[PDB]
Amino acid sequence: VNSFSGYLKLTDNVYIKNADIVEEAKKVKPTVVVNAANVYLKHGGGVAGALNKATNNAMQVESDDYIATNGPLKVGGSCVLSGHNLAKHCLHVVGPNVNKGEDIQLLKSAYENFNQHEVLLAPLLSAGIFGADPIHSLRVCVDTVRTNVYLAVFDKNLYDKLVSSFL
Ligand SMILES: O=C1CCCN1Nc1ncncc1-c1ncccc1F
Ligand SMILES: [Br-]
Repeated sequence: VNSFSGYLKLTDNVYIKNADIVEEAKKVKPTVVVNAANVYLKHGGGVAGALNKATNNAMQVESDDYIATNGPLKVGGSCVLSGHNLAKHCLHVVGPNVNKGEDIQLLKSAYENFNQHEVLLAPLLSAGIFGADPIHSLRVCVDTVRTNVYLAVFDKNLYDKLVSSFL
């Protein structure tokens, strides 16, 4: 038993809610919140901008030190950093950004990072301003992640479309 509330059960291990991941994190304080990162950990907009804003830019400061030490992530890769006031840890995961022309096949690799954590609060990778088909992203999630994932989808119309079209 865990403390996530109001989620719809899609599969054995995947749950979904129409909610802002920031507000879900502030409520649950999960062990892991997933950020929809880019390879430079530049958290300007989308989910990343929203999470970073809710940390008062502490996420960005920490990320800048990470990049200065380690260099950029790979598309499809991840790193674990602090969750600041939102969660114990933040798993920064880089899905492919179709609006940058990146290879959507890397989306499966991106979701594989979730399997290193028993439970996660996550956004829909590569959707939104990353330009991929959100129905496809949800399909890849369900077919790749084996650990327990609570998906927060902020856009109400999208949430409704995702539930109604789920196979
Ligand atoms: O709705 C969707 C589908 C894909 C990404 N996305 N956005 C979010 N998803 C979960 N929580 C928060 C946001 C969010 N909220 C405010 C500003 C920006 C944001 F990205
Ligand atoms: Br977005």
